[PDB]
Amino acid sequence: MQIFVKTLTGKTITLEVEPSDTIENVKAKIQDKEGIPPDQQRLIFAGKQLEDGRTLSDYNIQKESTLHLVLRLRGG
Amino acid sequence: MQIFVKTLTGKTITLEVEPSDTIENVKAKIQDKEGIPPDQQRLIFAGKQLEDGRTLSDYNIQKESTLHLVLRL
Amino acid sequence: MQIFVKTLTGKTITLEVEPSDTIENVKAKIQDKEGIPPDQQRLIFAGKQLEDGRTLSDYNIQKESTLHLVLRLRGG
Amino acid sequence: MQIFVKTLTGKTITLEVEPSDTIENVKAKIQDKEGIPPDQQRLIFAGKQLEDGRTLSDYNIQKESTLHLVLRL
Repeated sequence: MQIFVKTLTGKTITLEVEPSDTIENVKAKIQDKEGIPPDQQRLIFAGKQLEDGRTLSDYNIQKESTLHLVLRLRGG
Repeated sequence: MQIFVKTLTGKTITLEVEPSDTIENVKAKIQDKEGIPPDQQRLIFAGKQLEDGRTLSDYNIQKESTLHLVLRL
Repeated sequence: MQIFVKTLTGKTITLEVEPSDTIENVKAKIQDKEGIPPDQQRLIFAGKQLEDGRTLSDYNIQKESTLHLVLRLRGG
Repeated sequence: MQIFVKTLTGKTITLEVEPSDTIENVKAKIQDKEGIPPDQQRLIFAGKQLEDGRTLSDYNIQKESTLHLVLRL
């Protein structure tokens, strides 16, 4: 399956995933493609901040869906 | 000074605010028009998540700046 | 010419540049490849934080050089 | 509590410090062993630039955390 992850700038990252892939797995793929730590990553879908332990299928994220990458830095 | 906020539905609402207003203060104004409690809200600006304690000016939120309201649960 | 930009994670971004390319031009290429705003980008080379208006040749950045991408968020 | 700092030369030096110490306070200790003034220093940790006002604990700098000292000019 294939989903898209959009960055502030507008860059779109395309990832090959499975409906059962957790958000944790996706953050791992984002660290591979963006060099950003899963702890620093924040994923948004339909205005909801996703939880790492839930799978894409748990959030009804279908083929071609777009997620938004937000940054969460410990203290700044 | 008025700022904008893209809400959960996607509809942009307008908020009145001062350069000096903790994000917590802003979330409270968003609870008035939206119903969602501050601790249950998450504000984003310039691609990052804003802390409840920091002030609107600490992030350099200007004139007609637009924020994104997401649901953290 | 070709230089490398390393991220915290260890990801390496490869960019085609010219010795006369400013740091500003490189940050532009990083926004293209990483979706991160030049204002949020901080470039390091040899332990020195580079200035956007200077060219690579001004910092003796040769072929294959490695720069480190650091983040600078306004207030956090 | 002791923290590490990769200096300009690349040599890692060791600093004694408290969970509560503004970054400014840390830069001062780095000026002692390095010679570079605080305003002329730039500290990085977990890929980001740390602010002079924020405290070492606000960034969750623990046990044997390692920072990078760069020259901002």
